[PDB]
Amino acid sequence: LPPGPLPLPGLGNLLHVDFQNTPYCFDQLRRRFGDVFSLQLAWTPVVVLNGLAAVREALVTHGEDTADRPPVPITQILGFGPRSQGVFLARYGPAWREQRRFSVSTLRNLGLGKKSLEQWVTEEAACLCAAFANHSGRPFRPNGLLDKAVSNVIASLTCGRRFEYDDPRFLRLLDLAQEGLKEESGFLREVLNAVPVLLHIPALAGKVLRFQKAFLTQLDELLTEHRMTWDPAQPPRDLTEAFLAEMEKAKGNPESSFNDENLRIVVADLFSAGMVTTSTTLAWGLLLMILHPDVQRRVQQEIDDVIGQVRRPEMGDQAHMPYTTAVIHEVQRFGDIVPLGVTHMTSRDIEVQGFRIPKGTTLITNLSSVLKDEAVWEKPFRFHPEHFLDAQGHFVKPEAFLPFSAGRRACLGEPLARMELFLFFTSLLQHFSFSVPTGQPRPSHHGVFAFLVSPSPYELCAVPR
Amino acid sequence: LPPGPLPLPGLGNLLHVDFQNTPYCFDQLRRRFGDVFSLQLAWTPVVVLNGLAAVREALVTHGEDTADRPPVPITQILGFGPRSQGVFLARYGPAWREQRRFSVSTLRNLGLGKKSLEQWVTEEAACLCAAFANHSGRPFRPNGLLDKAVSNVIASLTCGRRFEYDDPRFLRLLDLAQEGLKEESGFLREVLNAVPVGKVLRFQKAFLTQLDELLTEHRMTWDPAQPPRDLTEAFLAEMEKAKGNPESSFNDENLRIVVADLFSAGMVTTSTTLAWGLLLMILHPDVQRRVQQEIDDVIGQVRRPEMGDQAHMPYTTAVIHEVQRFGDIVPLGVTHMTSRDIEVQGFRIPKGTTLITNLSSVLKDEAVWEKPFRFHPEHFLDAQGHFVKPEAFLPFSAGRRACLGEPLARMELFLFFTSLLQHFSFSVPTGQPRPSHHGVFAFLVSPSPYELCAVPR
Ligand code: HEM
Ligand code: HEM
Ligand SMILES: CC1(C)SCCN(S(=O)(=O)c2ccc(Oc3ccncc3)cc2)[C@H]1C(=O)NO
Ligand SMILES: CC1(C)SCCN(S(=O)(=O)c2ccc(Oc3ccncc3)cc2)[C@H]1C(=O)NO
Ligand code: NI
Repeated sequence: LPPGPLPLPGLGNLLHVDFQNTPYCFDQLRRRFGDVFSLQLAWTPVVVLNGLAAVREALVTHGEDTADRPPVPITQILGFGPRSQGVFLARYGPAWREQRRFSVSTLRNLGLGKKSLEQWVTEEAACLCAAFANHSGRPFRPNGLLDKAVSNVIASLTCGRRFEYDDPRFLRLLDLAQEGLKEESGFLREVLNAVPVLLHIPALAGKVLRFQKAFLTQLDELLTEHRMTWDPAQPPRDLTEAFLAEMEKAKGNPESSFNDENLRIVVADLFSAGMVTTSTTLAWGLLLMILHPDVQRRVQQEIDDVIGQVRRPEMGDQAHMPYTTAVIHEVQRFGDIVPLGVTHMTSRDIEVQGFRIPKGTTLITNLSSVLKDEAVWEKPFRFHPEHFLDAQGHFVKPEAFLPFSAGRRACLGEPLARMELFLFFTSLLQHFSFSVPTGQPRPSHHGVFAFLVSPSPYELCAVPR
Repeated sequence: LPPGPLPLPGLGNLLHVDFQNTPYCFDQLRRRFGDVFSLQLAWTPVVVLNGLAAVREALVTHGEDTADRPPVPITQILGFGPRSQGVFLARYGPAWREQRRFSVSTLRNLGLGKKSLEQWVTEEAACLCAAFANHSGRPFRPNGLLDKAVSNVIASLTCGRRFEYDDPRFLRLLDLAQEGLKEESGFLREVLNAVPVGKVLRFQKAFLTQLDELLTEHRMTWDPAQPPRDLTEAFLAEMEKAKGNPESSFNDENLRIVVADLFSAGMVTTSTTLAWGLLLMILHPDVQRRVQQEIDDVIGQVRRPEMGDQAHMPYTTAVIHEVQRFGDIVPLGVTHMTSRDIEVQGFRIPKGTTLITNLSSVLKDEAVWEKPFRFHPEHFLDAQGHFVKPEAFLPFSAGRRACLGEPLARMELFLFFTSLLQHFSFSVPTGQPRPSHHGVFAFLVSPSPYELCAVPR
């Protein structure tokens, strides 16, 4: 029994909400109805969850009943079916359990811990440092490079190799990724996911997700290319391989989720994901570093103390670096990359902050409202690294810190992300000092929304130390 | 008190449920609200019933309160009135009782048992085998032939004659039937229907008027000084008597509808199942082989099949039953309506609520069959290997409204099916991709187009 806008007939609230700037409308509504309001976009019932309490209660307290995902019809066009749901949007069930366990364990096994992947990231972090350096003096937009660098890490783990920063196929992938991402929000997608005006209306059904489809077919190419060379006798060296060997081990039953339709989706899930997240965060990192050179200096120091200005950073350093760690965690809290997170759905009736949400209710965990809950952080809306430091000056991670959400569905890439961030971030400041272009206006801290929110375009100066 | 979408004043939920692919939206909804949800398509209240329990409960347990049918306005266009509702869509009442009892009894007497119809089917089964064979080597689409063959059985029992596979009028009838069938679905149907407002059933009308023609010539060849030779005659003999009785359903307007109900029905169902049968046999030659053997054991490769053989044939019987379960031809069955308030799986359904028995969810209930979405003949076999029919096997639904053609269908299937595999071995065309097992939805769901090779044994 949560309050609500009470939408007009037919389209419901489909119109009362601005889908090109959702974060905004949801706050304007949490202002009228507050924390736990509800809207009915078309036939679909919804319940937006604001503030730490309402989020932790649904995702953790009643986690066993909110681990499902609401069905997303318009994904038929990408080849999603019961026989293949990948992970990201797979419904709570065994096909999802299987792929979730495969993902977490396989990545871990591919060296996601110490010595291996950790140095695969420093190898790649080098190639990035150089590309940066190769732009001596002249200011520029780092977004693109970071994106390539980070994507090369997820490529290593999934496709078995890295790509040259000049490779056209690589850059096409990156572009399609950023464009398919944008198609994850927007009025169009919403309306087709409500009114079946998409069945036999190619004009509509075609244009939507035109990039997501274009992105997936670029991968199928990479996969078939990749699968052609797969030699069973060699233990798997990348996710694709590990998956194919499972498709073999599970030749037995047609019930297994290890099959050709799933392979592209699971691989696409992880590839795309590790390709447009950390990267965006690293853009927020660098921006906030030129917008706050004072904090950049402090971190740049801690690096020289423990790590030194000559040897590459190692995960084992984070332990001895409380400031670099708090800055990074703050970059994430303030960066607030996935505002409304990822839609969940109730498996049975639940109660949150008093109201009672019925089964089949789409849940929208507004992680921004947690990442910046007024009743939690000292200075919520300002960049305050001391948010992760106690009196003695030792790093401390607060509960409200949920950039990866929580529950059975919590981001399964957190491990990779933590490592990527710390290694690329420090390796960058270790060998660099960034600042705003000498004669340019101070860059905006406002972010652009497209499901994921990145730092409004900006340039910076990269000079060596 | 069943869970379900928010009902908006507007035009109700009637605006957001894919009617060109309904089986899909109802499962995407049973995934959100589960097994017993409800929608309000316009003014009308509806309650979809998923899974064996909810179905058996409404149709069997509270059968006395769910045997009616919701009114379907759009059918005024076809000549449906209280004086004539046929059977299929007839509202629970005397008019329906009379027609239903006439139907099952009359058909039974027209030989629907043994020796007679049974060999009228073998006779036609032959004509079929031939047309197949006359396509030596060259692969082809069996859909059309099967349709004509099975249609000739329903024609025999109701129009008293069979049709040449080349007859124009016959072929016209078949086409209209498959086109009118398509009209029993869609968006514009739900709309005009849930909002009575105009050239809509152009093909169902077209179908019925082709029959009126056939009905007219029939009265002419009918010799009333002889025991009924077929259904239509039997109906006219009933009418004659009903002269001067305003309460009888045996009247001119009902004659065409009753006849059309049975004719079109036995013309687009069994046929579709037989297409499912042949498909799953080229997609599973391994099972085709085993049945083809049981055939040569009991029946032999030369004498025509007889119903009396099903008893001694556990495998062919289980394959056929599984072809039906998996075939899953009438997914959402036929809408029923509550006569009074009842309760299903806890919730309370009000009087006047249209019921949608999702027979697919029964035919493929996760809590009943071993391997629900795979072709598993062993689904009707115990340890010993003797055929056994499970409760959840409800392709004909259940209750006072259960398909009144089940007897004819059982026979048609067994005899056409076995006679086909007996004198044939089907396979996918030598150099073509493996056929899809996904079916196309249009009220009834048929096997996505496909070709097969028919070579003799
Ligand atoms: C700093 C970077 C990242 C952030 C902030 C982020 C955060 C999130 C969040 C908030 C969710 C939704 C959780 C929910 O449904 O409640 C999610 C989903 C998930 N993330 Fe990430 N993510 C990042 C990195 C990545 C990376 C690098 C990968 C890939 C290896 C990835 C893999 C996934 C997957 C597969 C899911 C779906 C999990 C499931 O449904 O079970 N993410 N992420
Ligand atoms: C492949 C074979 C067939 C299948 C799967 C099938 C199935 C069904 C189903 C599911 C119903 C609706 C039951 C309900 O009220 O809930 C129905 C009813 C009906 N069927 Fe069939 N059918 C088939 C064969 C036939 C044949 C061969 C005839 C023709 C004599 C026919 C005549 C009827 C009639 C007249 C009804 C309406 C019965 C009533 O309202 O009392 N069906 N059928
Ligand atoms: C495999 C697909 C191409 S299928 C079509 C849509 N996308 S996408 O590239 O637009 C995308 C990328 C990231 C995302 O959000 C995430 C994921 C992980 N961590 C944090 C945020 C959502 C959607 C891919 C997808 O489903 N990925 O999950
Ligand atoms: C008499 C009518 C011409 S009135 C207009 C529509 N049709 S039709 O040819 O399109 C048709 C055929 C089969 C069907 O479904 C069945 C029947 C029996 N068993 C399982 C499924 C539904 C609709 C005729 C009709 O109502 N027949 O019942
Ligand atoms: Ni006659």
